[PDB]
Amino acid sequence: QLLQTLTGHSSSVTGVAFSPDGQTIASASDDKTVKLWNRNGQLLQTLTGHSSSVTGVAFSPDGQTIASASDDKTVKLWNRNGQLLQTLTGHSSSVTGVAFSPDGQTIASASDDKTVKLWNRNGQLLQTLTGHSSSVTGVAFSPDGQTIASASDDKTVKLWNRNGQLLQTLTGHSSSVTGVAFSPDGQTIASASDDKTVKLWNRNGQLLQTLTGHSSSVTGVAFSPDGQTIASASDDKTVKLWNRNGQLLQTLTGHSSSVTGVAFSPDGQTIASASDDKTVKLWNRN
Ligand SMILES: [Cl-]
Ligand SMILES: [Cl-]
Ligand SMILES: [Cl-]
Ligand SMILES: [Cl-]
Repeated sequence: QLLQTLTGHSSSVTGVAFSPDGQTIASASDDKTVKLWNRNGQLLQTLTGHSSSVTGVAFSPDGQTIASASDDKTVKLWNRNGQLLQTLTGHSSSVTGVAFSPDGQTIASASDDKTVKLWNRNGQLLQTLTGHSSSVTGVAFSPDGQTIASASDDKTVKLWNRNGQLLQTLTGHSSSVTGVAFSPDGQTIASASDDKTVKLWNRNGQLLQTLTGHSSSVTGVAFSPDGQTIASASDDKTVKLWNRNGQLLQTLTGHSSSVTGVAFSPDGQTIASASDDKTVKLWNRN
């Protein structure tokens, strides 16, 4: 059920994240800003500095660092006062996503330059993971931090260890993979794809399930904190909720354009969805 609509961005909203305490929402947007919101929907700050569209946003687990990915080829790190701390340069094309390791001391970035780059918390470039043959669209850490998952326009998910050694390539999607997520218990990987499906995989690389129902590209996927519910965002303007057995639970309609990402609150009580209609919408579990 729709709880709140966050209006303020002047262009498409490309991503959304909850602060670790769940009291602050961060939105990324094509208007070159990240915005920080409260639960009532009141805008708190606007983070300016990127020279192009912002494609993703993430909080460090301690809640003290905000990372933003941008088409200007950089990741920028900010404090909770909206002040710029650092700019991570190195990617040769647009940065499409960013994520913090579970211990918060390593940062992974995905780029259209076909690589994932691993960075220390304080900006040092650690590794460049090469293997994808097209743009990398998203990245995620396993909750034990021992594995990294990367989604790519080359239609695969790749699984890496923290040395940057490629462990698995997940093959099955018919078009670009747009996002990837680990289940909280780490046993399940979910992938979203332009082929209109979500696919569920085990860490041994085996296809478990294909979640069908969306009528356009699936742009993102997320696991509830308890691991029992899957949320999918789609260019068909909806968010869909599924169970671990692939059954469609319910469909969240309300956005007037494509939904670009989705996230659960840390406490599992709220779903946030970002849309090309320039808003973030907050939903309850019912
Ligand atoms: Cl726009
Ligand atoms: Cl490419
Ligand atoms: Cl870690
Ligand atoms: Cl939950």
